[PDB]
Amino acid sequence: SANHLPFFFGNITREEAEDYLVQGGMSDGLYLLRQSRNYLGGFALSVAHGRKAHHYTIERELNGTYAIAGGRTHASPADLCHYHSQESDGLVCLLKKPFNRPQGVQPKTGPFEDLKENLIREYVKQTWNLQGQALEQAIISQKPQLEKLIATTAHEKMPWFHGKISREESEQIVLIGSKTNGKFLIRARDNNGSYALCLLHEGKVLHYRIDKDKTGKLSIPEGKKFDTLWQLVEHYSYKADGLLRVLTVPCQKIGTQREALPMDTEVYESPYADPEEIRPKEVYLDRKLLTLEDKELGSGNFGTVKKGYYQMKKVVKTVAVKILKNEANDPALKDELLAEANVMQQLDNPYIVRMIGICEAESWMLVMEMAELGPLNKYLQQNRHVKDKNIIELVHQVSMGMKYLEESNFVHRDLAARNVLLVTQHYAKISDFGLSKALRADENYYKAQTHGKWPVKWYAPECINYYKFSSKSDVWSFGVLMWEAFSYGQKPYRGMKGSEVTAMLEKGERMGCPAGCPREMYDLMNLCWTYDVENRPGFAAVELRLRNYYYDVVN
Ligand SMILES: Nc1ncnc2c1ncn2[C@@H]1O[C@H](COP(=O)(O)OP(=O)(O)NP(=O)(O)O)[C@@H](O)[C@H]1O
Ligand SMILES: [Mg+2]
Repeated sequence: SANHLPFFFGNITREEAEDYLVQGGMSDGLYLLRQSRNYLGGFALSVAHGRKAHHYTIERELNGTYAIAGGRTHASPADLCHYHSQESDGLVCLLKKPFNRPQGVQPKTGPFEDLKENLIREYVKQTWNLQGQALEQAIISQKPQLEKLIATTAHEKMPWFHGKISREESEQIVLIGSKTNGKFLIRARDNNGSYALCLLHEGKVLHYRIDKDKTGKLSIPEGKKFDTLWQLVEHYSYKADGLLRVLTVPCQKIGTQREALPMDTEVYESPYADPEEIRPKEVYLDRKLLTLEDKELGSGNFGTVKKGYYQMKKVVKTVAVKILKNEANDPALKDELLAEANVMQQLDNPYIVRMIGICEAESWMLVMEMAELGPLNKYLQQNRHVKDKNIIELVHQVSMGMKYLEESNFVHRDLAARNVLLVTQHYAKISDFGLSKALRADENYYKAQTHGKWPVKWYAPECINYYKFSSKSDVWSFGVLMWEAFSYGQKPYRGMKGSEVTAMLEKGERMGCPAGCPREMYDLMNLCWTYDVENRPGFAAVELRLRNYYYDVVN
């Protein structure tokens, strides 16, 4: 633990950390330690330097040691802080003075904080009935939004809320069993916003009154005003204030739309998630069950896309249909195309455009999930109001879908913003994975310009030079895609030619940091753009680095 450290704050936010740093003066080398906001038992170090706050993720190693950016192992957070007081390996400056928790501030750790993870998990399971991987993938992407949502549930279902019990009943419930200091319950004093907070202190029960303001706010006599019992308990679990002590363990109760959340959409789960829905016996879909609309959604190098409708046993599924060119009809391409289509149909993840099946009719047809808001680059160019935090959320879902493709030994080959489609403004899906290989794309597609875009601008050096496509080269493309996202749909390597791009990269030169792009996101782009394939991270490391930054900045 880090609880004994007087400059350790527990699970506070990044902005609360920064507010403490300003409270302490903002002198260079002023620092504090806190908990990583990821349920991974890690830490975060917040440092003042040049009127700015610098945040670093401290991860727990398998052996129980600690390290920053896969670097030097340290025995404990205290040992890590001791080390960085004399040498800064990658840190902005050395650590000179700790900012101790102000008088009256305890670490934001404890039972209330501990319940959050199980509460979010339970909330997903009962709101969306998700299980296994669909459930895990929902929590990973949506943890910040889910944390906000559990804070709005009715206090009546909370373990520390005992309802209409009497003062004598509450006295007896708080006293029973081990007399842990801070053991508490909240009970209703009446139906009109009147409550009692019962707290255990040195074997005695303290009965505090919580009253509702004319303003609808809840507080104890002369104490801070809160909107909910959730906020009240959260604050009192680390700031004693009026109370003789912080709240600790709840007493056991007697007994024992273009803004929708990804899981609020039909496409989040596979159509065949319903056991009543019977999955086709192969990659082949029945042309008789498919109806296409006349108007095109768009087109590209490999074909034209239309909106369609696929008749299933218990519903009409809206689909997007890519009709391959005449070139795809060549008997020489058939086996490779069917082989890749089988592998594409195996992929099941919320953050990919699932390939439902194929139709060999008037032309070859790829039946896919609909992502109606269209491509990421065009959307951002048309909606510059989209916040940096919303962009982090979308690129993080892309990193999740890419980790899944990598785990599945699937190489995308054309990972770019044009191939990231939006279901909602908070829900991105990777499209056209492995299409260029399935269709045996020509040298003129890779080297030259097609539809106003230069595909080589997304290729790792070993792809252009040695034609070696791998999950590591997809990592490179992800860095270019991150740059596109942060540039609100701008084209990469402005006005350059493939020859000019290749030679620039050989020199170790890279694209610049987009306006308003965080330093840590530009550092991630630079890591993806590692020339050497062996030193370049895989998607597991990219997703975790992105996840950690996302959880630290969003709410
Ligand atoms: N599953 C889908 N759902 C909704 N719209 C889609 C889907 N797939 C493709 N589209 C639309 O069709 C447009 C063109 O798609 P596409 O044929 O893949 O070209 P591209 O990816 O922009 N360039 P290219 O590398 O040549 O394929 C996209 O920009 C979307 O508007
Ligand atoms: Mg595409």
